[PDB]
Amino acid sequence: FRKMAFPSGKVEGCMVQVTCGTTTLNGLWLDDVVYCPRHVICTSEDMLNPNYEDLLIRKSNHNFLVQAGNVQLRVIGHSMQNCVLKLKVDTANPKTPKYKFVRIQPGQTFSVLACYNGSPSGVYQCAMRPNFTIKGSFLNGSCGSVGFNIDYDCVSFCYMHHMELPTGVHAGTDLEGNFYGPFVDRQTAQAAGTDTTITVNVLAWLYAAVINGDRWFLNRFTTTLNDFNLVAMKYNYEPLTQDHVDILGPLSAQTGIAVLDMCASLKELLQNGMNGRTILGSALLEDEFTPFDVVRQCSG
Amino acid sequence: FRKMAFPSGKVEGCMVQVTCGTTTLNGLWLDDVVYCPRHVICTSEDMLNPNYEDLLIRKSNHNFLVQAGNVQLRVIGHSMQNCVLKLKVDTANPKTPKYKFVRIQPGQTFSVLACYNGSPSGVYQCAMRPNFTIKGSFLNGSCGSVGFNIDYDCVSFCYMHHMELPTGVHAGTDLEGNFYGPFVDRQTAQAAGTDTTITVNVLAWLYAAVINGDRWFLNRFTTTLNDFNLVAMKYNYEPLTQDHVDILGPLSAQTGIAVLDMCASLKELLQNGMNGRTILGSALLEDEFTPFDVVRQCSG
Ligand SMILES: *[C@H](O)[C@H](C[C@@H]1CCNC1=O)NC(=O)[C@H](CC(C)C)NC(=O)OCc1ccccc1
Ligand SMILES: *[C@H](O)[C@H](C[C@@H]1CCNC1=O)NC(=O)[C@H](CC(C)C)NC(=O)OCc1ccccc1
Repeated sequence: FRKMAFPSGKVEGCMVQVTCGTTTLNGLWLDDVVYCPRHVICTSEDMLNPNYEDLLIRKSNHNFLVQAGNVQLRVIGHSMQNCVLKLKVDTANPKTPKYKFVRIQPGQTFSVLACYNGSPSGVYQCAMRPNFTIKGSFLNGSCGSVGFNIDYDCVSFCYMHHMELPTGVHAGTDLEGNFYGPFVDRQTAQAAGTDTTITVNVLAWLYAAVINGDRWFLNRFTTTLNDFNLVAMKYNYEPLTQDHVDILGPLSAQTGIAVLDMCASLKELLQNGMNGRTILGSALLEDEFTPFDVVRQCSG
Repeated sequence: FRKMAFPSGKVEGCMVQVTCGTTTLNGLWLDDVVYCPRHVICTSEDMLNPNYEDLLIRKSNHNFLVQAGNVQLRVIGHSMQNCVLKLKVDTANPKTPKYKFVRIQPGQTFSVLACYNGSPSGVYQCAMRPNFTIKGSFLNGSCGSVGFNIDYDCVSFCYMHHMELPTGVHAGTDLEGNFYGPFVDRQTAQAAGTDTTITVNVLAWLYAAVINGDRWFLNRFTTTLNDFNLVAMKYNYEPLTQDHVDILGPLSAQTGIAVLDMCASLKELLQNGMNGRTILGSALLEDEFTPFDVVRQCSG
């Protein structure tokens, strides 16, 4: 059972290089609009305490160098929407896929196409942590790299990368420029909340495990929703609602294991640990597979 | 530190659907040639003990239904090269990337574009095990899905998926149709050798860990190449040669840690275990990152 990313093809043909002064980073070219982090306009000094309006006013269209591979793009318009810069260009992207912009909830997953100088380097699947960070692989220049889900032919862009934190975790925005979490595009010490495990994702993965013939963690015991949540809250697991239980229904019915019997299996792993054993070749409990990711991988 | 796959775009535009009788699977459309597993010609009954020459002789070009998205392709020629079928078609693939065919060594890594009915569903990074299997996510119809590395603009195709084994691991061929390992495209119980850990990959990942600020596993001790190998062979680790040490040189010089000091760190993890601790958020020792994968991710 592999952590699979979406095919990156449709997104690869939207990645452009954006330079403003010294600073270079990645932009997303959809229709006649390039989207990038607004901090492209900042010098290393500005990043400490920037007035973005004031900094942006000193910039004209011709200050923005947007390159797609070997072709230069002329900017005919620029605006700031929250923490993203929208550069209007002359040429609509011929490779623009059917797309929308979505703001995802904590615990949902997406594919990141990690880019450097408008050029894709690699793809991976990650989860939006309950504390609105991501544990990712982002070097300097990776900024403007985007997160996406693909439904049929439609790319849903959910994330654009802005910054790494002292923790080494990553913060960024939706494609409207609203940060996930309490974070600002400013170089100051910024605390992410205490992170919690995505309980509904872990259960989904225990169902994935059953389906793939790993059943050892299954026990005789059962439990209640309340009695479980009091174990969850102890072990910094996100509490389980009836919505979470209803979302797991397909997997419960597929394997013939009631959600609350699986919950009881989990308690004994949380209380007793793993005992040196593994589940789908993993010594830890995996929470970066949604119930939807598990069903889509198990049915293809 | 994420397990990153290559961007799949260039490979996505080469995936076609191939049907012969009832059996449907994926093909790779490069120039005027489609490549697929030869077992596309087998009925469920034939797969038990097939005479491929005899089965192929009963088939003519017009028996092979090759579809690319919504466009049908006429076959003007068919041949068997080892375990792959080469279908010559009228139309050269317009989306054919610069490509070559390579046979990789055990312990090397590649990206798999998992496909169903000629349509890409997802991408992941895996290693060719020392026993020439891969631990992958392949449902029925996934056959013909390909493994690849990307150097600059050049796709190097190394693997095509043929079969799952009783173990639940996966076997397949190079693009010339030669199986990795002792496996045959036949539905019989087939034993993979005892698998070993890719020692040079694990060391590369301990260097990745140091670079990313996780240094706890580092010890005062050192060791010798022989004294280490006698611990390696005990713990089913592939023995370490001077070639392996020379390949780790860049990472040794980058972090200022001699290979043999890292080897000594590893012994104490093999002998004492992990102690409930983690390294780059993993409770096990990771062997699916090559020294090349580590340097490319750490320099972008
Ligand atoms: C944008 O390219 C860059 C991405 C960083 C670089 C290291 N890892 C990343 O994810 N982001 C920034 O330069 C960003 C700028 C602020 C105005 C938001 N600051 C940032 O990431 O925090 C400082 C930092 C720099 C280098 C390593 C770790 C943290
Ligand atoms: C090709 O589409 C298919 C891929 C298998 C199906 C389950 N997981 C896979 O990787 N391969 C076969 O059907 C193959 C045919 C032989 C002639 C090589 N046999 C195979 O994979 O072994 C039997 C098997 C079937 C279903 C589940 C597990 C093993």
